[PDB]
Amino acid sequence: NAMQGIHFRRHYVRHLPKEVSQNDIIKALASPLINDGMVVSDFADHVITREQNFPTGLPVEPVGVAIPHTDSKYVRQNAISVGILAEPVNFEDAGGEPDPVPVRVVFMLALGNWFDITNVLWWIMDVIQDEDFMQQLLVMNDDEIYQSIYTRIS
Amino acid sequence: HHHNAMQGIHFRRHYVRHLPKEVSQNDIIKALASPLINDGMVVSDFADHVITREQNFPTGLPVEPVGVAIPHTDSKYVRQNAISVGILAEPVNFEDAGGEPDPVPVRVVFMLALGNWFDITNVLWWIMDVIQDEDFMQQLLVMNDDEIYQSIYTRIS
Repeated sequence: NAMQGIHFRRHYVRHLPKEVSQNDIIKALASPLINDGMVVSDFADHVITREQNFPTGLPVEPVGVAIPHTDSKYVRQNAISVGILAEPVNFEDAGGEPDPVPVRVVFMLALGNWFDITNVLWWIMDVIQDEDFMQQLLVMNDDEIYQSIYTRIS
Repeated sequence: HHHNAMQGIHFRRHYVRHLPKEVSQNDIIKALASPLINDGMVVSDFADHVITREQNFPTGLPVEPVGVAIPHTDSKYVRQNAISVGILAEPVNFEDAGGEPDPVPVRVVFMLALGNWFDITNVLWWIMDVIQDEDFMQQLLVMNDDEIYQSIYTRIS
């Protein structure tokens, strides 16, 4: 059960300011995982290179989400890093639709085994479809978000 | 210039079938792998690998009222992207991908063959949309094979 084994720590949650670009976001959210040795040193650029060709924007209402990740060979330990954006930043639609997704919540995934992605996505679906959960993520502070996701993971 | 795996995926008419009541989880995986193996879309031992994955990383999804499974294995075992669909006569238990103790009573199986794991997000996003569409899913349990191919084919595009 990937969710039960995923590492999710207090310093894996952060709010990013309104200036951030998509690459800024990905880099900022990789930072904790890199420092914790969960992923390779250059993880952010592999996630960035993947995003531009295979985007990970999920058009969910009212709060758009993205789930950027890369190949399992770049992951040492399973983990999730969460960013809350001050203003929406467009990620391309994962479904191939032409209109961008105005993303406010980023779930960066670091999975050491691709057979785990099904458990993890299934779980992300449950969450991002929870309108009150997702809305509260836009008002909570880093502490509250950690406790809320941490509880949700179980 | 939008990469979109559902657009490219090969879903042919003989990649839809009903199965008889007597089938086991493994019979199902073999029955669904066959046409893909026959078409050279996957390696000859593709079914073995899907079975091996299922044992430790189950692919049952507890959607209601119609349970589903999405059996698949590593990209390295796939030559051409495809989906192979099975409609079961009676439910067959698959273990819950989410890890709950209760098995999923599956009636529809969507075998996935993806040559690049970066495409699984697009495909699973599509699948989650379909299997949570309660009326679409009820129709698959009454439609014939031609109708099902038609229905899923339209839905893919």
